Amino acid sequence: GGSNDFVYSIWKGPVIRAGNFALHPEVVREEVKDKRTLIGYGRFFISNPDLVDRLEKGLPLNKYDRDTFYQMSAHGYIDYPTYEEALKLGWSSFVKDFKPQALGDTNLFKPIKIGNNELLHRAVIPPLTRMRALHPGNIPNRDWAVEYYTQRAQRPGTMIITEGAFISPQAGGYDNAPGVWSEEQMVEWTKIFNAIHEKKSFVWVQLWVLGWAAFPDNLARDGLRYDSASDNVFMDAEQEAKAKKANNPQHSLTKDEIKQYIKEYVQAAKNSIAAGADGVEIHSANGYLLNQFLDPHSNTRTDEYGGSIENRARFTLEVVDALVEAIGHEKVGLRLSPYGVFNSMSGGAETGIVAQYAYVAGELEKRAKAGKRLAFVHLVEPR
Ligand SMILES: Cc1cc2nc3c(=O)[nH]c(=O)nc-3n(C[C@H](O)[C@H](O)[C@H](O)COP(=O)(O)O)c2cc1C
Repeated sequence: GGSNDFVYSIWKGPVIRAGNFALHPEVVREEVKDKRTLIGYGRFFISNPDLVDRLEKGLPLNKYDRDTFYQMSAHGYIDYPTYEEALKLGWSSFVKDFKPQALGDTNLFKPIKIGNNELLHRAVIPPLTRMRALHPGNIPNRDWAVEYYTQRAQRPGTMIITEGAFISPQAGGYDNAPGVWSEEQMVEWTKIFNAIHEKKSFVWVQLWVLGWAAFPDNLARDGLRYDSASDNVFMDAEQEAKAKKANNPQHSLTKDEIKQYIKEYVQAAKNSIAAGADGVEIHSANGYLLNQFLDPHSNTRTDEYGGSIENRARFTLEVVDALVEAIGHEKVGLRLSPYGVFNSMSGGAETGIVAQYAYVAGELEKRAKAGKRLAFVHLVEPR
C-alpha cells in the first residue's frame, strides 16, 4: 500500500530506484520501460563485482553474507569471485531456487547521461556502508577499499555511489566510517577515485550526517555534540540511555550550527571534486539528520526549520541550493526515502509523508525549470 510513482508526476529528471530489484527482474523489466529510470542493486553488488554482466546475459548470482557487511575484514569484501572465477572454484551451489533473466535487450543497458558522466548502462551502484574505514582518523581502508571499488568498476561506464562519508567530525558518530573533511582522507579518496576513473567508470560521493543515529559515547569521546531536529523526541531506549550515561544529551540544532553544517557540506563537496570525484549525493534518507528534519515525528521545532511541510524541508533544500551554487547542479544528487521507517521514521504511518516528499520534488523541479536541475533523484523503495 505505497509507491514512489508520484515523484514521476512531479520530478521530470533522472530517477534512481533502489531496493529488492535483484531477485525480481520481472519487476525491473516493467520499471525500465520509463526512459528516465535507473536501477540500483545493493546487496548483490557486494556479493557480485560482475553483477552487471550477470544481469545482461541472465547469469546466476552469488549468495551474500549478512555477517560480513559491517565487519572489518578482507573476507566478504574483496574475495568475492567473478563468474569465470566462480567457475574455476568449482560449484555445492550458488543461490537457491532462482530463475535469472537476460535484461541486455531491455532499457537497462542502453546509454544515458547523468550530470557530467556518460553512462553506457543504467545499472547503478548504491551507497553501501562496509564499516572498514581505518580508526582513528576516519581514513578509508588502505589495504582493501581500492581493490574493492576497482572490482565493481569492472563494466565500462559504471555509475558508482560511494558509502556515506562524514562531511565533518560533528557529522560523525561511527568510528569505522570514512570521512571527507581532512586531507589524510582525501589522499586515499583520490587514490580510489583514480582507480575507478582508470576503469572508465564514474564515482559519486554520498555526503553523510548521522544526526541522532550517531553513537553519543563516540561523540562525547571527541568532545562533539549529539544532535537532532528536536530534543524531546529520541530514537529508542538504547539511544536514550547512551545519551544520559555518557553525559551527552540530545541537542537541538540552532541556526548557527545549521549554517555550520551547510558550510561543512560545501567544503565536503569541493574537497570531493578536488580529489577527482564526478559529483556528490546529499543523503537525506534513512532517518539521518536531514531526514530527521523532514520527518514530523522527529521534527517538532516551532521555529523556521519546523512546524510545517515548507519548514521541515528547508534544511534539505538549503543544502541543495548551497551545493548547487558551489560545485554546480550537474554534480549534485539527492537521496530520499519516503516510505522508510529505519532509524525511527514515520513512513506509511504518517498520512502527510507523501505530501512532504511531493513538496520536496516540487521545489526541486521548480529549481530545475529555473535552469538549475539536479543530476538525479535517488529513491528508496518501500519494503
Ligand atoms: C550493508 C548495507 C549498507 C548500506 N549503506 C547505505 C548507506 O550508507 N547510505 C545509503 O543511503 N544507503 C545504504 N544502504 C541501502 C542501499 O542503498 C540499498 O537501498 C539497499 O542495499 C537495498 O537494496 P537491495 O535490496 O536491492 O539490495 C545500505 C544497504 C546495505 C545492505
